[PDB]
Amino acid sequence: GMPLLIDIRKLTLITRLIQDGAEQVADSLATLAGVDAAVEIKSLSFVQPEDIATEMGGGTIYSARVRLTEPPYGVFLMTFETETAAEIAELMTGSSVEDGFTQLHESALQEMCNILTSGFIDGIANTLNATINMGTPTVVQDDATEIADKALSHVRRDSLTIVLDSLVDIKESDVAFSLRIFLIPDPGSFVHLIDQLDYDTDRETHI
Amino acid sequence: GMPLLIDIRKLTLITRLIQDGAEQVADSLATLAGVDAAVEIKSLSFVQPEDIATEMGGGTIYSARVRLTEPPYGVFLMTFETETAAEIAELMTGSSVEDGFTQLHESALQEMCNILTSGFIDGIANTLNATINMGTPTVVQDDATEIADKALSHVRRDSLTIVLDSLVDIKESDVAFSLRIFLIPDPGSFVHLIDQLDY
Ligand SMILES: [Ca+2]
Ligand SMILES: [Ca+2]
Ligand SMILES: [Ca+2]
Repeated sequence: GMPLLIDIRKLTLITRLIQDGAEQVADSLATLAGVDAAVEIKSLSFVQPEDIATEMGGGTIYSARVRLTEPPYGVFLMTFETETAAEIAELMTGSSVEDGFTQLHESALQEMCNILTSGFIDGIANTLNATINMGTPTVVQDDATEIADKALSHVRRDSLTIVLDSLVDIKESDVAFSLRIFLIPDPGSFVHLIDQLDYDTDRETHI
Repeated sequence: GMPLLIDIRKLTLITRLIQDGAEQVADSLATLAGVDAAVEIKSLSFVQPEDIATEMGGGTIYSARVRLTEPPYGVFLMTFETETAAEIAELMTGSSVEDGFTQLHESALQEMCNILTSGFIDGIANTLNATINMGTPTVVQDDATEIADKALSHVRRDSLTIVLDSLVDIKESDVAFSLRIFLIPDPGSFVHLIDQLDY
């Protein structure tokens, strides 16, 4: 394949979709996890897929990847560092990680990734009035290089990568989660998706 | 209207250009102000010109703006809080604003806005091999609505606004300025320059 050219004025829709994703993340956190939070998500940068290792942080990173099996295809990678992993695990289990991460804790990390990821993708799907099916998440806990190596398996190298920084700020609490999200859609399918939203939005001038 | 087309893959060049802006701000702060700082881009977003007031936040804020009369044309607007303006003035003059934000402080802020603005614009311009002829930025303290209405005069409602959150973090110091930057290039002019760009 699909064409890769887009009108530059339509890039505002990327920002609109990201905010729609953040709003649904907040809604999912309340519905599924009983967590009441402000969720701020912002585009940090646009990078090439192979550059993602340098964008993650420097120790042991937790990551969950899903493949999109409907437009815009490609992959979606959620990552976070140890401080955030601890906050998630403690909040979602009512137990301390002081003595090491138990299975209750690791399972909470995986499920929290599923709530955050499906919330974000569902937000976008809602705005587009279309489903965006997601594959089974694959979890990798390791250094950046290894995460990137696994995450870029079967991914078009000339894709645009959108790097998002997200803060999940729990209300009436000092708990916060810091996440770094990598959107790696097929670039042609992504162009077409943005064009579709632009068409639907232009048509509101017919109402 | 003619389509103004960008290769979706070259959005990476927008990130790179903004980083060249940041780097030049940091070098110019050292050369022209004797201030040693890291200039970091916290976010890079896309909004319609009509929505910039909402990205500014409420009450009275400070703004530095300039309109280019050369390619890529358009408008550069920087907004920051009253408190940030005081921190800039104090860093530059070495005197607190607790006895007033004086004319000295105003001059020092102007000089800082001069450095930040030209640093950013010229960093981007050098990479794009564009030379830019422009006035010193107009610095004003006012409500976001007034600032937005002034910056948006002679700007097309369908242009792309690139909004950046930047942090100027002074080395060996806990002083840091949060600045929000709005770039509203002439979109025609901007797509032509991106289409010709490779590193
Ligand atoms: Ca809180
Ligand atoms: Ca349109
Ligand atoms: Ca510092």
